[PDB]
Amino acid sequence: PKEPEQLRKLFIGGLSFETTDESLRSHFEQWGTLTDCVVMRDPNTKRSRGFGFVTYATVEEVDAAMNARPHKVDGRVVEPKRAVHLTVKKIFVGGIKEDTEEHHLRDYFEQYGKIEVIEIMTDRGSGKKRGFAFVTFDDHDSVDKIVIQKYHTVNGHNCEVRKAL
Ligand SMILES: CN1CC[C@H](Oc2cccc(F)c2)C1=O
Repeated sequence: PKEPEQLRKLFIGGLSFETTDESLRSHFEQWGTLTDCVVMRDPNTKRSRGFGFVTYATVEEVDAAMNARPHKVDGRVVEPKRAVHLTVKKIFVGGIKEDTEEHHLRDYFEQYGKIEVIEIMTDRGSGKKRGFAFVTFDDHDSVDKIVIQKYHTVNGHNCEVRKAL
């Protein structure tokens, strides 16, 4: 049972105009089997549009490629992103109620990426927990992995997680 193809793709921006299907493939095959690899070109001039995409056989291979950033492809640092692009480093986490603490959020979310800020929201008047939080990571891929999951279970609660700002 293969993961949906959409979840196995990486959109690569910032390509050198000299990158080809073949050179993009040779680079990204270092992190997995590529079932597809395309440089986007103008239909008349054939000149590169400066971006393309690759499709891996599995999501773990996407992860491996993302974990190997920064990628210098044909002499230029490129910008790979997965499909979810609203590129942000912060998430809203809702439904955590009053008993969820910082360490619950950190122990779970730290496995998606490096956390810089955890903000458990409290009432401006009473100080009581409001039941939601924001987590800021050092990089957008953490957020992208998070928001494509169907479910997040933290401190026994099924949470609603969305990109923030
Ligand atoms: C999630 N996004 C935003 C841009 C990207 O657009 C494309 C579309 C086709 C080929 C390609 F190489 C890139 C995409 O599908």
